[PDB]
This record gives sequence, structure tokens and C-alpha cells, in this order.
Amino acid sequence: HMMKPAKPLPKEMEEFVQSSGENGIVVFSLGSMISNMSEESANMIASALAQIPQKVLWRFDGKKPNTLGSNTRLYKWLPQNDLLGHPKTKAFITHGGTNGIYEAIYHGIPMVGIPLFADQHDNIAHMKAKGAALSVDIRTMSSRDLLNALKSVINDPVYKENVMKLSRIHH
Repeated sequence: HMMKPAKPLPKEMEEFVQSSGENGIVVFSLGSMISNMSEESANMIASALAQIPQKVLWRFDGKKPNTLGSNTRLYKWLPQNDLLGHPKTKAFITHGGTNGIYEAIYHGIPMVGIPLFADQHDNIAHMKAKGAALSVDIRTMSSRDLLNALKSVINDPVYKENVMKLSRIHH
């Protein structure tokens, strides 16, 4: 692995991240297929995210979900790598592209994959077998299923321990 250092966040974004206190944050990025899917999918995701105490930064560019939580901010662009390096970061939600999984690995951030394409399926299945991720299919699963996965990856420290083992293979 090359090193993948983080820089500081934009000022307004750092302030939102700090507002999470001891709860910390969840980064959902890029989420690049969500806006080609139904309004319903986005609402189901938004419902799940609204039920955790963490603040959530969601890279998103569609219509605002009607079930958006007050804990969740929507951003057309994010500095994903900088967020993943932030000490407040507890979990990463991603479709499961290679680039963003390399960054999760480097920064030691466990994952909830929302895979759609073959390579994402494969990548997330590999992270899952390593103990570093859980997965949901947003086309078949419920808001509750995603919520349960989030709570697990956020709070059970063994997921983070398992992803940090992968950077030391890589280190």
C-alpha cells in the first residue's frame, strides 16, 4: 500500500463532525448509484441512518429524502479520504469500489457495503470474510437490516480490529 494521508476538513464540515461528540461519525461515499435508483431506496436508507446517534455525512446529489434524519447531512461532494482519516470516523458505507476500500483499509475504518456490481460484490464479500465488513443489498433488504448492520460495525470493536489487521498485512 502507498500511504494515503488525510488533510484537514473544510471548516463547516469539521464543525459538523465535532458536533458528534463521543458518538463519532459515519461516512457514506461515494454512493454513486443511489441517484439512479428509486426515491423509495433513498428513503429506506435515510430512515436507517436517522436511527443512529452518530452524525452522518452522505455524498448524495438527488432529491432530499423525505425521511432524512436531523443527524444526517447531504453533500454533493465530499473529501472522502480526509474523512476516513478523521479520528471521529466510526464506519464507512460504500458500494464497494476498490479505491474507497483501499482508503478504508489504510485508515482502519470498518465497512457496511451496499454492493450492486460484480466487482463490488466480490470486494465486499472479501472484506466480510476478513471480518472487516458487513453487507446489505438495498434492492432486497429493509431499513431495519441496514440499521442492524450499521449498529454492529459502528459499535463492536472487533470489526475495526479486523480491518486494522489488513493495513498491517499492507503496512
